[PDB]
Amino acid sequence: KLQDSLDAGVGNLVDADLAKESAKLQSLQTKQQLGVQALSIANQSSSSILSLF
Amino acid sequence: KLQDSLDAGVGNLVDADLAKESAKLQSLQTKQQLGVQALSIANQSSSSILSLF
Repeated sequence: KLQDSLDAGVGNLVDADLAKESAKLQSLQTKQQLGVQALSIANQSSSSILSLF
Repeated sequence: KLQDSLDAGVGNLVDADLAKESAKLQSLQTKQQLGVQALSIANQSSSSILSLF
């Protein structure tokens, strides 16, 4: 019983809760897609100058 | 007879009624699957934002 209690304590110390990761992962993939699109929009700033000349 | 009465009283104090557990177990299994499906539906809320960009 003491061995099982020590294993349960190690699991309480280190084990991740994957159910939270199931949402946070998809949120981060949506966030990286939005960040890539925002960087693609920011990259275009130099093109506006060409119209002026 | 006294020892038999004492053992019957201990059984009245601590023993479970397993016939009720036989229904509660199946109901809780169905409820657990339904909760897993509902949480899986809840995880997907971020995906709708990608359609707007």
